[PDB]
Amino acid sequence: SNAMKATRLAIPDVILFEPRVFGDDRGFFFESYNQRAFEEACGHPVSFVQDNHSRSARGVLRGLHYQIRQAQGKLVRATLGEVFDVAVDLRRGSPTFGQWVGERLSAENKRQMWIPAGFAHGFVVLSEYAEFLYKTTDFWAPEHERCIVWNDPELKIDWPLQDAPLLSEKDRQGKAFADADCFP
Amino acid sequence: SNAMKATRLAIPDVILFEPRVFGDDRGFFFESYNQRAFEEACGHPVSFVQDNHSRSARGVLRGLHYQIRQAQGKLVRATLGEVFDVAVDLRRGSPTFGQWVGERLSAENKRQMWIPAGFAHGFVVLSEYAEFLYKTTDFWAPEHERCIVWNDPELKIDWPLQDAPLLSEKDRQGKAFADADCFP
Repeated sequence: SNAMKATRLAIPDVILFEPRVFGDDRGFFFESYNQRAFEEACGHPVSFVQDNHSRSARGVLRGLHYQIRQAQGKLVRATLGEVFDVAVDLRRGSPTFGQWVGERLSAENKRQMWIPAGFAHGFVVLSEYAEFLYKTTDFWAPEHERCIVWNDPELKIDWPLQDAPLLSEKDRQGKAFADADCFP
Repeated sequence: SNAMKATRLAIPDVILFEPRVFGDDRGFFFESYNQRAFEEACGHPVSFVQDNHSRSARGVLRGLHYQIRQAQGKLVRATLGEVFDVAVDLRRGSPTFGQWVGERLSAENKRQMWIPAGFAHGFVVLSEYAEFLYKTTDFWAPEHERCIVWNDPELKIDWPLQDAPLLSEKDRQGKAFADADCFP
């Protein structure tokens, strides 16, 4: 809280974090995670069992991914370059079921998004390259991973792209939101 | 373990981790932390309450730091550039009390060091800039932070430097290892 600012997004359980920076670009220090500030913001204890690090080229779009079994919360940020990061609410009975929020996360702005279990997640690289880090509350389970296609016409996500994104074949084959199984 | 390799250093409780990379420099993914592989390696459960991110210029040397109260284990790695990272055993009765180990950690080699509670830690930046990330098991306590000076003649740490390092005044004033209070 002295370590950073937290802002609830339009889906209020999705939280945008922004660490306080001590120093400048010739030399700085910041807390990228503080369990006390985090658990204050989301309102419950959280354990992170797996951290991931990816590198992707401009226009690469990964998502929209979720797993129903071993449901994962994800705390995500960019340590190189810039992405547009999206969370989609897939929780049964949520008053924001089927809505999305998106934010630009970059190495410069140091912003982070907390995406609770029960959401789908995706991002697109806006810079020449982006390196993307995330802490997750359960282990990735490829046999349980589901996908909703990035350009679903009901979700109507406003991806800040001019050129068509670069997708894996699996993400190109993502389900329509109408057809997607969701969280109990 | 499929996620990465672990190597016990000359002080065997200091562990060098090296994640498996999927892909290449045009696009990759790796696990930077896996609780199952980590707890297998160090032999006990571990919770990380605080993550830090720093940026430092060539020749900057931070350390050698430890806190006796709120003793911290540190899992450290470099996401930009290259550092030489050092751990010094300060545990009462350790058969390696007063010994050190050091490793080059870089964004390219993706190596990490686990430095248990009871050790002092420092690093020097070898590249033009380095960004240094670490996960810690207790909160930083500036009122409890102790320092042993980097060039202590008993420790005889082989810093891979040609030019004199750039130190904060506090680190320049670090105690001699002979005079340092250590861990119960």
